Amino acid sequence: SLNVIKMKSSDFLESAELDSGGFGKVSLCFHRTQGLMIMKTVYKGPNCIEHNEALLEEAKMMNRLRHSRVVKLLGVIIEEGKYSLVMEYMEKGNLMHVLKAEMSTPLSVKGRIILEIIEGMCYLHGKGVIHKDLKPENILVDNDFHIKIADLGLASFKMWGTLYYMAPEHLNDVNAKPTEKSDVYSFAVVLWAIFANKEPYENAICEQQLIMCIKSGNRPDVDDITEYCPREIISLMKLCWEANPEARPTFPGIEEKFRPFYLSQLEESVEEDVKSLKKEYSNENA
Ligand SMILES: CC(C)(C)c1cc(NC(=O)Nc2ccc(-c3cccc4c(N)nccc34)cc2)no1
Ligand SMILES: [Mg+2]
Repeated sequence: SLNVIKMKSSDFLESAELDSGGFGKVSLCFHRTQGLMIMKTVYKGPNCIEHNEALLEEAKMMNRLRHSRVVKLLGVIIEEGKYSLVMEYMEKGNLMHVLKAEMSTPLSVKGRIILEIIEGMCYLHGKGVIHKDLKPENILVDNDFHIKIADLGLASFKMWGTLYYMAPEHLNDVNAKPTEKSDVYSFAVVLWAIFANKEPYENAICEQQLIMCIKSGNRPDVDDITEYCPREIISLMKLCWEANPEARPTFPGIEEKFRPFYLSQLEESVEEDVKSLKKEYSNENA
């Protein structure tokens, strides 16, 4: 079921190398006729057989989980046994990169982003896939400000998590097994980052303090959000990072709570807001 693309090295060039969340080479590439795309590839070296093996599994996984909120595998390139993943380029980069820009992302658009992450996670969880590393770097964003979930390091993790987003139960044990509720925890911090427009815990002095603090109940600083954040999203953020994972809702639970709030309060202004973002980017940059 894997789409093998016939594309030679002469068809495209690497415009830039991006940080690849592990063993991969990730490149923004330009095709002679088809334009920008992302390739993940293997470096030459003594580890090429296990990496190439990992890349193929990555390709199979992305392929069987095709979905509007999962990063899109366009296909695979096979040159003398060596795989390259080709993927559809999400032009605005990751979610933190969007959040940190000079142009503020408006509430309703933040609302939709959140709704789309929930849809992505219901799907993965419905498929029996625990993400294990949900964070803003793994949420990619397109020119219409729709999002898709990526997992830059998950091909590296299976061949063998990020501190700020990790459920306390997994700081506790290196042999704790991630669950759906671990992803829900991560999602809570992502919710906070979406409204804080930055990473949490800036005042942490050291890793060991941070770990001890979070295990004891500390969470990102709700008072350090300086934009308006609806009571409902604050309430949901606090529910999703409860200490007891049994106290955290499922992702279908989150959809049940959130979508009615989105549809009645936020959805109305999204198309207009996206229109002015699109204008305040192509004028303020280009
Ligand atoms: C199904 C599930 C979510 C569990 C999953 C995903 C996965 N593999 C990847 O997610 N691979 C991957 C995704 C994105 C990129 C990339 C990096 C930098 C920028 C990109 C940009 N601008 N657009 C597009 C892509 C980009 C590189 C590799 N394996 O399982
Ligand atoms: Mg080339």
